Amino acid sequence: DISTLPRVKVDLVKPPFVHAHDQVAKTGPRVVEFTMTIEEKKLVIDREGTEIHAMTFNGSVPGPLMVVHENDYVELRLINPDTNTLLHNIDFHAATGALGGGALTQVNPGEETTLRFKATKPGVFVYHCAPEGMVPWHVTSGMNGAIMVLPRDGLKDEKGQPLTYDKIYYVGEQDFYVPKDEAGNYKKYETPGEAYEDAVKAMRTLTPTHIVFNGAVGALTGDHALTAAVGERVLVVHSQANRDTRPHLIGGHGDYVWATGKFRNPPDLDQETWLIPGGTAGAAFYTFRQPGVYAYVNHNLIEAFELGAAGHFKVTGEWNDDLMTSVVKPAS
Amino acid sequence: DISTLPRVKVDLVKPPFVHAHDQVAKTGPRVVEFTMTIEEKKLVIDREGTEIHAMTFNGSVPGPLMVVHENDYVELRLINPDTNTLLHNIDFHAATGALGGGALTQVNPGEETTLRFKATKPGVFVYHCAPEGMVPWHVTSGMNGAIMVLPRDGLKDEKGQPLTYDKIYYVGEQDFYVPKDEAGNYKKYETPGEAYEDAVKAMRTLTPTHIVFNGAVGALTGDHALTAAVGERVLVVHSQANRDTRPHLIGGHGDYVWATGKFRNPPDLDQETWLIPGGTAGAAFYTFRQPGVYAYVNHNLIEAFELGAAGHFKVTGEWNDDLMTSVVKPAS
Amino acid sequence: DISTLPRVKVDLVKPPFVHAHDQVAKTGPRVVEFTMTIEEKKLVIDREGTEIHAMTFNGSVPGPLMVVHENDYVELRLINPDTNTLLHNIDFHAATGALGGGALTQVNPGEETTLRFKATKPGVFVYHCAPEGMVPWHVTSGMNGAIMVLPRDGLKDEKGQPLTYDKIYYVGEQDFYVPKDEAGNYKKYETPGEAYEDAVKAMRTLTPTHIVFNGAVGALTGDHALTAAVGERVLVVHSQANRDTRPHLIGGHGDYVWATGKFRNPPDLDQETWLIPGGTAGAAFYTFRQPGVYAYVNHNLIEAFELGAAGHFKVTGEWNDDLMTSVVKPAS
Ligand SMILES: O=N[O-]
Ligand SMILES: O=N[O-]
Ligand SMILES: O=N[O-]
Ligand SMILES: O=N[O-]
Ligand SMILES: O=N[O-]
Ligand SMILES: O=N[O-]
Ligand SMILES: O=N[O-]
Ligand SMILES: O=N[O-]
Ligand SMILES: O=N[O-]
Ligand SMILES: O=N[O-]
Ligand SMILES: O=N[O-]
Ligand SMILES: O=N[O-]
Ligand SMILES: O=N[O-]
Ligand SMILES: O=N[O-]
Ligand SMILES: O=N[O-]
Ligand SMILES: O=N[O-]
Ligand SMILES: O=N[O-]
Ligand SMILES: O=N[O-]
Ligand SMILES: [Cu+2]
Ligand SMILES: [Cu+2]
Ligand SMILES: [Cu+2]
Ligand SMILES: [Cu+2]
Ligand SMILES: [Cu+2]
Ligand SMILES: [Cu+2]
Repeated sequence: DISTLPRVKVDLVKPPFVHAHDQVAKTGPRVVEFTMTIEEKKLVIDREGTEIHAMTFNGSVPGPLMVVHENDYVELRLINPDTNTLLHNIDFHAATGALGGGALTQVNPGEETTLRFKATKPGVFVYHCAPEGMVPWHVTSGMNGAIMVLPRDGLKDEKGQPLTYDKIYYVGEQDFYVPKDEAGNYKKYETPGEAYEDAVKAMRTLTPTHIVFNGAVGALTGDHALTAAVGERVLVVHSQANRDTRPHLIGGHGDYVWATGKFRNPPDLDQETWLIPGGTAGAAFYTFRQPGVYAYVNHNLIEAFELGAAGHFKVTGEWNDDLMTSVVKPAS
Repeated sequence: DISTLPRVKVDLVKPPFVHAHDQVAKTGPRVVEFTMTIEEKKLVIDREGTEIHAMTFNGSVPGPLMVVHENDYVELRLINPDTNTLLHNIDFHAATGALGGGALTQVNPGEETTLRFKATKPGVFVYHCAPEGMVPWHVTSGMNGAIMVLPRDGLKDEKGQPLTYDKIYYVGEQDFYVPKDEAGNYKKYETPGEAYEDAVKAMRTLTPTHIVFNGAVGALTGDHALTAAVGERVLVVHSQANRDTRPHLIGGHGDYVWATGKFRNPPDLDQETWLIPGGTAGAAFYTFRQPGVYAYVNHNLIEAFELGAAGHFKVTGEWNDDLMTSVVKPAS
Repeated sequence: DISTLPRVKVDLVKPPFVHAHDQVAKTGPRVVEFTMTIEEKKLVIDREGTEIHAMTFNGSVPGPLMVVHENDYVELRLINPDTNTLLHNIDFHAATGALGGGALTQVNPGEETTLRFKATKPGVFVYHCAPEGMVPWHVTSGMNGAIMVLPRDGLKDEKGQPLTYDKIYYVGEQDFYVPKDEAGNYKKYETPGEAYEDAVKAMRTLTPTHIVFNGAVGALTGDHALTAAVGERVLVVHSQANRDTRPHLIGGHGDYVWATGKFRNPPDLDQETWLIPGGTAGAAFYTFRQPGVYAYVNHNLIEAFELGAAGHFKVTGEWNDDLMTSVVKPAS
C-alpha cells in the first residue's frame, strides 16, 4: 500500500548542479515528491544575442535532474501557470505506461496535475514535454531534462565493485533550430502560432543552428565552469532528448561509461568518446589525475566549437609529470 | 553433403509480420528455400500524396524478414521479371563472400538466379540490392530488408537463460531522398535514367525528405497498428540499410536489446533508446506491462513526427496503478 | 625514474600501413620516441580534381598510426617547419592532462617541441591538432591520426583467450567541407586567412562535401587496395576525428570489434556494421574465409559511394562453395 510508504519532498536545483541525495539508499522505498513549474521565457542563446522563446521545466534548459532509487515512486506535481500560452505535459522515459505519463499530464495554462509512477529500472533517463502534434517543437525549444534512478546499492563497476562519486554534474545538451531567411539571418516571431510553420521548416532541415550545454553558448565556462580537484571522482550525466551526441573530456577519459545510461549493464571502460543516442541520457565516471582546464565537448568539433557544444572544467591540485610533461618547450 | 540435408520451402509474409518459424530448432541443419520477386512500382509515401518509383523485394518496403537458424543454408531464388526496367541483385550481410552474394546475383529484367549461402553467424542482418555504380539509389528506393539467423537453441539473456518471444514484428525504416526544386517542391520523373542525376544530387544532401516505417507515413497506425497484450513478450526487429536510427518505445523500454543485432553478444538491459547504425539490423525484446497506445519511434523526434518515423502499438489488458497513476487529474 | 628506462626510436610509415611492432610486449616499459613533421600541402581529393589545402602530420591524411604498449611513455618530437604558415599543436586522446598535450605543444612555423606522456589506457585513440579558436578547421583539413596502445599481453577475446592478428591496417576517414558558392561549385582561396570564414560557413552546414579513406576518393583501390589471404587474421583500425562512421566489410564481418576502441572491454562479436563515434578510433578483427574483392565502406552508402568513403580488399586463396555458391547463375 503506497500510502504506508514514507514521503520525502525534494527541492530541485538548477543544472548543472544536482539536488542532494544518497547513492546507497538509506531508507526503504519511498514516494519522492517533486514539483516543477513550466516557464515559457525569452532566452539569449549565443554571443550574438540571438533570442528565442524557450519552453522550460522550472525555468532552465535543461530542466533539473531528478534523483530517486530503483523502486521508489516518483510523484510529480506539474504546474502550468496562466502566464504561459501553450499546453504542455511530461513524458518520463523512466516510467511505464501512458506514453511515459504524457497521456495523463496535459495541462493548459492555469492548470496543474500530479502524476505518480514506479521507477522500476535503474539508469539515467530523459524526460520531456510531448504534446500531441507538437512534440519536436516543444522538445527543441528546451523542454527536456533527465531523471536518475540509482540502484538501491549504488553504482557498480564491471566486476561488481562499488563506484562512488564525490561530485555529480548534469549536462543537458540542446539542439535549437532557429528559423533562417534565405540570406541566413534568424527570424523572430510575434506569437507562437505565427512561428510554428517556420519552426517546422527549420526542424525539417535536420541541421541545428545551435547546440548548447546548459542553455547557451558558453554557459559552462568562466565563473560557471565545472570544478573538481585532482583525485575526485566525478559523475557527469549527459542527456540529449532529440539528437545523437558524442561526449568527450579533453585531456581526460570516461573511466566508466554507461553510454546509453542503464546501470544494470556493465560500464564501458576507458572511453575517449561515447555515443549517447538522441532520446537518451548517459553517464560517465572519471577520477581526475591532473589539474588545469579541461574542455568537455560534443566531439563533432564543429558542433562543439562553432555551434556551442562545449564547456569547461577547472581542476585544482598537483601536476603529475610522470603522466605528462613538456620535455622541450616550443622553441625555434 | 548439402544434398543429404532436408529442404524446407518458406512462404514469406509482408512486413511487419514474419513468417512462421521455431525459435529453438526442431530439426538439424536444413536448406531453407526462399523465393523473392523484384517489383519496381509506384508508391505513395506520405499524406500529401507524394509518389515515388520504389524498388522492392516482393512488393514491399522493406522486403520481407527471412528467418533461419545458425548453420542452416539459405537458398534464394531471386526473380527479376521482364516488367521491370533495371538490373538488380542481392547482398546479404549474413553471408560470407562475393560481396554478400551481390557479385553472383546480377539479374537483368527477364532473368532469375539462385544463390545459396551458409548462415554461419547468429543475429539479425540487413540484405539489400547493390548494383555496381548504383548502390545507394537502389537501397534508398526501398530495396532492402532483413534476415534473422536464430541460434539453434533460441535467444538467451545476459545470464544465459532463455528468452522466448510470443510475438515478433519487423520494422524496416526507410530514408527517402525525393528530389526538390529550388522552391522545395518534389520533382517527378519520366524515366529512371532521367531521374538518376537528381536522385544523386538529392542523396548528396545527406538530408532525407521522408523517413518511414513499413514504406509510408502512418503505415504502422490505425487498422495497421502493431498489437500486443499485457504480459506478452514481443521481439521487434528493426533495420536501417543506410542511415543511423534510434528506436524507442514511448511508454515502454527495450528490456533486452541487441542494438547491433548479433545474438552471440549479451543484450543491453533496460534501454530507453538504442542506436542501430546504418547498415545494421537490431532487435529489442519487451514484455508489455500496461495497456493502451504506445508510439514506437525513431527518437530524433523531428524524424519521427515530421518526417514519418513513427508507428503505434495497441495493447490490450489491465491497467496497473502501482506502476503509474494520475494522482490529481489536470485541473484549474 | 624515466631516465633508467629503455628508449626505442620508431620510424613511422604511411597509412594504411603500420610500423612494425610486437603484439605481446617483448620488453618492459619503454620510452617510445616518435618524430612527426607537420606539412601544409595541396591535395587532390576526388576524381574531378578538387584540390584543397590540407594540413597534415607527416605528409599524409590521416597521420600515421603510432603503436605502443600500455604503460610505455610516448615521447613525440613535433616539428613545424618554417615553410608552413599556421600555428599547430597536438592533442592525444590517449594522454591525460593539458588538453591531451595541446596546451603544451603549440608550435609556430620554425618551431619544434617534445611532449612525453604515459600511455595508461589500452586501446586505439584519436590524435589531432587543436589550436585554440581554430580546432575544427585544422581537424577537418586532415590534421588527425591515431595511436594504438596495446595491452602488454596483446589482444584478447570475450573469453580472455588471445587474439593475434597477422596483418594490421589503419583506415583514417576524413570529412572535408569544401566551400561552395550558391551554384554549388567549390571555391578556392588565395590565403588561409581569406579562406577561414567560408571554411567556417561550410563546416556549419554540418554536411561534408567529401568523406574519404586515406585522403582521397579511391585511395584504397586499384594498386593501393588492401590485401589479405584466406585464413589470415586482419585487424583494421578505423578512426574518425570529427564525425560518426559505420564501417562494414562487404562480404565479411567484424568477428571481434571494439567499436569505441578500448581493449579492456570485451569485443562485440559477429558484427555486420558498427558505430565509431566522431572523435574515436575503433578496431575490428576478421579472419578471411573467401577470396576475391571486398569493399570496406562507411555503411551510409551515400557517404560510401557518392562521397568517397569506400576502399577495397583483394583477397587471394581458395573459394569455399560450402559457405557460398551460385546454384543457378543468372539466366533467362
Ligand atoms: O514491482 N513491480 O514492478
Ligand atoms: O567514498 N567511498 O569510496
Ligand atoms: O524566406 N524568408 O524566410
Ligand atoms: O544525428 N543524430 O541524431
Ligand atoms: O538522424 N539524425 O538525427
Ligand atoms: O545502458 N547501458 O549503458
Ligand atoms: O561450417 N563452417 O563454417
Ligand atoms: O514460452 N516459454 O517461456
Ligand atoms: O532546379 N530545379 O530543380
Ligand atoms: O546519420 N546516420 O547515418
Ligand atoms: O553519417 N550520416 O549518415
Ligand atoms: O550485436 N550485438 O548486439
Ligand atoms: O602509473 N600510474 O598511472
Ligand atoms: O599466431 N598465433 O596464433
Ligand atoms: O556566395 N558565393 O560564395
Ligand atoms: O553525424 N556524426 O557525427
Ligand atoms: O552530430 N553530427 O555529427
Ligand atoms: O571501447 N570498447 O570497445
Ligand atoms: Cu511543452
Ligand atoms: Cu521521448
Ligand atoms: Cu535493385
Ligand atoms: Cu550492405
Ligand atoms: Cu594544425
Ligand atoms: Cu579530440
